[PDB]
Amino acid sequence: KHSLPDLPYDYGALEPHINAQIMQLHHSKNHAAYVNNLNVTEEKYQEALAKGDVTAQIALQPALKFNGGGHINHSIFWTNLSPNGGGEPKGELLEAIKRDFGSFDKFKEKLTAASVGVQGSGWGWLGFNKERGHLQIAACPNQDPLQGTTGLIPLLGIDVWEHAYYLQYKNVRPDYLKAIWNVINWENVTERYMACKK
Amino acid sequence: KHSLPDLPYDYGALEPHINAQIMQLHHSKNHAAYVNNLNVTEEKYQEALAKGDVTAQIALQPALKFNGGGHINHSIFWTNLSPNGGGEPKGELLEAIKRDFGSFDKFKEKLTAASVGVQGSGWGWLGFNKERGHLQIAACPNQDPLQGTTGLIPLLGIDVWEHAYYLQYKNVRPDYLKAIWNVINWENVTERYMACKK
Amino acid sequence: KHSLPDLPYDYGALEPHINAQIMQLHHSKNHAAYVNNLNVTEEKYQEALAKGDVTAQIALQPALKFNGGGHINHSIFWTNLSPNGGGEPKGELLEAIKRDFGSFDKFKEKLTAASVGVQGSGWGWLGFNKERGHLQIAACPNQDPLQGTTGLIPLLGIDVWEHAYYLQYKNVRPDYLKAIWNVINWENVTERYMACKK
Amino acid sequence: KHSLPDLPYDYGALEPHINAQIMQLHHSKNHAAYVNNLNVTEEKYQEALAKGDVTAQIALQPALKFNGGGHINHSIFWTNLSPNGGGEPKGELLEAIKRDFGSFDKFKEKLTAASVGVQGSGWGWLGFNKERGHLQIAACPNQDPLQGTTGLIPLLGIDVWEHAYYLQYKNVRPDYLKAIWNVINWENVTERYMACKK
Ligand SMILES: [Mn+2]
Ligand SMILES: [Mn+2]
Ligand SMILES: [Mn+2]
Ligand SMILES: [Mn+2]
Repeated sequence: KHSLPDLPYDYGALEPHINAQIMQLHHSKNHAAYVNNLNVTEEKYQEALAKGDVTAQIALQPALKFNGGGHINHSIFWTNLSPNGGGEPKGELLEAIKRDFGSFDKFKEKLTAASVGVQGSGWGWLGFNKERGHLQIAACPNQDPLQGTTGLIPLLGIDVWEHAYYLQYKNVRPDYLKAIWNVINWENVTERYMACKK
Repeated sequence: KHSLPDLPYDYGALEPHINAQIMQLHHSKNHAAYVNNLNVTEEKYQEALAKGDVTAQIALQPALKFNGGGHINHSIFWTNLSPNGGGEPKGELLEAIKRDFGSFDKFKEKLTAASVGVQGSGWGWLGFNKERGHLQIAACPNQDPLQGTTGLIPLLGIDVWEHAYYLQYKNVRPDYLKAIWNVINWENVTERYMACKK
Repeated sequence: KHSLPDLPYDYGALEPHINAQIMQLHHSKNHAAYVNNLNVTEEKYQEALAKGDVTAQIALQPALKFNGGGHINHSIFWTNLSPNGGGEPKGELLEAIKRDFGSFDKFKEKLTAASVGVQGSGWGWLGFNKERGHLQIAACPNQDPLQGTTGLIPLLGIDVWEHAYYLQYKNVRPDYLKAIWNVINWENVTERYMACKK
Repeated sequence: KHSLPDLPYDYGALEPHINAQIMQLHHSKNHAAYVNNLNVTEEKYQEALAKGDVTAQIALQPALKFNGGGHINHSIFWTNLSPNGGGEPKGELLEAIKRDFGSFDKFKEKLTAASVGVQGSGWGWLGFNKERGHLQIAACPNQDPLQGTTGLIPLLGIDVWEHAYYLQYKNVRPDYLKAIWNVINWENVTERYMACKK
């Protein structure tokens, strides 16, 4: 059913901002484990649902949210990065950022603060509030996906799990966040943003 | 396909301990609301599981645990009560209570304490730890079902949601728990216990 | 030492929207219990804080958030209602509602859904986002306070705990929600609103 | 005011099980960040507590549980490890384990599963249920302390945050777990255990 998507760039394409070892491991080991367990949990849920086992379906929720979210999160993350990214977004998105956060630098601080703030494992997200018609920064615990738990549309996600920066930046999460702005695929983020107004 | 089970006694069978209006509204309203929304959520889950929409499967979880657990919880509760109940259990159920909690009265206080202790909506439970082979008391938030969220198999449940006592005992929950001991179907919990030892 | 604030109107001043029985018990019993538990909890906290007992401090956390929250929430709640209430706000507040939700009728529908959506015990809130300079609807579980857990400034609160409406509306929360609009002290909300733009 | 307890052995005393860099960074940087943010948080809480600001008290909670728990957890953790440790405990502890888990090798699988099972950041714990006079295995999320959030008295803890192994064992948590059994200070646990039957 579910597959591990190919990275749209090589492992060391985000150097030095994100090394090739973090990239190789994060993709081929972490994301891959998510994709597998998701398939197995999804099939065990199918059997339970068809059998009317409500207890089982409920006992499988944690594994489904974790591995499902893990696959949703990482898939979006790969597309959010790029060796040709960085700088500031172009077009409407940069303008929407001006409205909702004041300026690009203010947006940068806020999302960096939401990411640095995650106590434990989690993600920092720039999303879109469909009901409201504006952008919205949000953080999520462990592998809880943005849309499935808040209804917000993911535009730019920054993984702040220790596995996404420890081998290189160690305990200095702030340095990791500062290095990632250099490899942000703004063309992708503007794609997802434009796809919302639809 | 799930259905609202009938009560093994009529609406005013638990007087004066639990009034007919409570019994009637609890079963015909709350429980009935749980079974329908559960069926709709499952059918909605089959549809998303068929399109591999992980986001949909996850945005459906709260409704499934809430309504599904609501259904599991109350179905057990109904059977746990009886117009011929009260007193104390017999045989090895009583012995497992003495061994695990010291005495019936100690067990009473413990389950009463756990039930009186839920802040907000919840359930106080007496379950069986199949792993360790013994009785264990637990408390659960809202409609979180004992087994699906904790692994313990439910034997005796006590609904401490305000809708299960307010119209009668108002804000004095400990008076409800004092009264509930009189209509406890120990025959049903004994059976529920014995099925764990098989 | 916290004190139970006096009601700014007679226990029956909100009829036939929220019967006098509910208002009497809700204030004199429910709200009273929190105030009292909070005073006992803070007292116990100053003791653990002094001894550097991090364990007791953390152990007292649920009790303080629950009781401290019950007091914060209801204190604001009583000030949100009025015998001379109902209708629609005007000027600065009605304006701000229109920009953030479109119309007053939409604002109502949105706060009504957020409040009805609460599974178990909780509240529906109209708050203000100081960082974003605009309004924002939010839902809080159990007695978790708006400002203390979401960081938003409380503007209008509507208690959806079952004790807040059950005796009059039974299990139909929507009716309670439709009725409560008739006693809203908009004069108070705008003042809370002005304090944010202050 | 709290302080970083001196490690009872040098950073490389747990090699090849736990490398010198993990130990180095873990104690001097991670555990250090906790004691400091705790001292900041407490001071701020005694401040807010003094004014009776229940909002600030509640808003400080996550930071207190997080940092206070981080200080409590790691302080204990350092004692649970020793270069001259490993093997099996003896006397009353081994018997307790045999009785409450079947055998030592069974206890290990159990404490290993709880630890491997935590999704995201957390800890696996072997504790003591003073209420039931027996050993109990619990898992705690993030820095949530055992006794403060569970009541169980801590006997042996296993940090399963990625920073506790990722630098060495990478994505494979099971390896860190197989290895940690080698440097476990079964003399310290026996002491903590004997302190429970006091
Ligand atoms: Mn990751
Ligand atoms: Mn109920
Ligand atoms: Mn209330
Ligand atoms: Mn650690």
